[PDB]
Amino acid sequence: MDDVIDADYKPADGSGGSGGSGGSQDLYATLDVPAPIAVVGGKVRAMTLEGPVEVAVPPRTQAGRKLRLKGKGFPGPAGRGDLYLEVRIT
Repeated sequence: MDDVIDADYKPADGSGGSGGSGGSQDLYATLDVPAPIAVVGGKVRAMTLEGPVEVAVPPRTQAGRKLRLKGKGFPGPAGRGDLYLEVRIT
């Protein structure tokens, strides 16, 4: 089932590594996405423990949406965790 709509990002000068050490594979964070960038579906820079990252916003996004960046959370050698972003239209 499509719970969260499928989302992705890229580390904008962010610094990962071969993790899998645990800590918190998943991270919970809140996303400032401007109203024009929500409707068109562009990218917005989210703050994480790894640093600044540019997250692909889906075309025609509403406030109160939820994103789960699967295999894109905390570092891991065979696969990464998830990054759960709560969409807020700015």
